[PDB]
Amino acid sequence: LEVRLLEASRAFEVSENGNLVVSGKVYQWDDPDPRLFDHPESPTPNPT
Amino acid sequence: LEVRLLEASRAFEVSENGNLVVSGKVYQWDDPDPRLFDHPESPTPNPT
Repeated sequence: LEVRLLEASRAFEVSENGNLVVSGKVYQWDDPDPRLFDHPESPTPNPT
Repeated sequence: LEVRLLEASRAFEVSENGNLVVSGKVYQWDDPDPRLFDHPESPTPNPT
């Protein structure tokens, strides 16, 4: 599996045998926010 | 100028000191046909 990164555009591409398999965008997280990982409000407040 | 290619995605970029400059898609023309380059009929005759 071959991985190529385009630093300028923050894009990546995984390829096998010259065939595209995965694509998207990846970049370093500049300022992590612990608030992000706080557990969200439960859809059902009280399963009980 | 630095140019990187992703044959799998047929995408390219041109970066300048780590700054994106140009982007898009480029690939070899599989089946050229001269009929594409025939001059389209002019909307205005312009006879004079």
